[PDB]
Amino acid sequence: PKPIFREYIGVKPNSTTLHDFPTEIINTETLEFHYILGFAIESYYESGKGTGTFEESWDVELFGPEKVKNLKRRHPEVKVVISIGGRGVNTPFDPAEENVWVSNAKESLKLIIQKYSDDSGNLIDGIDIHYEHIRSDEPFATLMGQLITELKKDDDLNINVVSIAPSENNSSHYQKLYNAKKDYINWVDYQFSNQQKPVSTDDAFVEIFKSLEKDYHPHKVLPGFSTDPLDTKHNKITRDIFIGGCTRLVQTFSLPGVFFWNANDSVIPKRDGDKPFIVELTLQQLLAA
Repeated sequence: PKPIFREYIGVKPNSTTLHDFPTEIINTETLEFHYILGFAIESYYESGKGTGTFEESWDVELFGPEKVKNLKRRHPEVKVVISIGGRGVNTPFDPAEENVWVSNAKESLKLIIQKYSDDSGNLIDGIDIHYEHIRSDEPFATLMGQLITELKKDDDLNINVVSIAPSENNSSHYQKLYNAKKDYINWVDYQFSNQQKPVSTDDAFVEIFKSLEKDYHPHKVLPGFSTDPLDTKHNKITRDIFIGGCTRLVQTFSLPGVFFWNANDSVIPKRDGDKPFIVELTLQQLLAA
C-alpha cells in the first residue's frame, strides 16, 4: 500500500535507554510500520564455525513475548520481524557442516518464533537476514536460499515479509542470494552509514540509490541511516545529506520507504535541542506530505 517504515530494536543488549517498544514513532495511519527485533544469533564451535542453532540475544524482559503481545494488542497493524546474524566479527556466516546447518537453523528459529504467540495466533510476520561478515558468495546463497524456502513453506508459521540487509562491503554476496530468490525477498535494506567513502552530496546519494536498483530491483530497495555512535564516528553520511537525498527521491515518487538502525540510539539527542527520534520523525513527515 503505503510507504514502508522500519526500525531495528533489541540490537544493543547493554543499553538501558528503552524499557519497552517506543510508541512515539509508531504510525500506522499513513505508513506501514515494522519493528525489526533482533539479534537471533547462532552458537559457534571453538573453531569459530557456526552450528546453525539460533538463540535470542535481545533482552527478553524488555522485548520478550509478553512485551510483543502488549504491543500487538494496542497496535495490531505493526509488523514484527526477527533479524538473524549479527554485526560483530565474532558472528560470521561460516557453517561447520553445510548439509546439517539448514536443519538446525530451521528447527531453532521455529522454536524461537513459536514463543511469540497470543490466543489468536503467531505474532511474527517475517525474517530479516543481517549477517555483516560473510567471506564468499557460497554456501551463503545456497544455504540462506534453502532456509528462506523452508520457512516460507512451513504452514505453522506466517513468514510473509522477508528482507536482507546488505552494506557496501558484503553487497556482492547478498546480490547472489537476491538473484536466486528474488521472488521470496520483499525488501533490500541497504545501510548508507556503512559506505566505504563518504556520501558528500544529495546528488551522490541519488546516484548510489539508482545503482542499487540496478543491482537488486527497482522499488525493492529501502535506504537506511544509522544513529549509533559507532557509526556516527565513521562519518560516511550525515543526517543532513540523508534527509536531502531522501527529499530528492520523494520528489520523483521514487522512495518506497526507509529503515533506521536503532531505536536505542535514536532516543538520546546528539546535539542540544534535538528531540528524541528527530531523524525518524523528519522522514515520516516527508513520506506522508
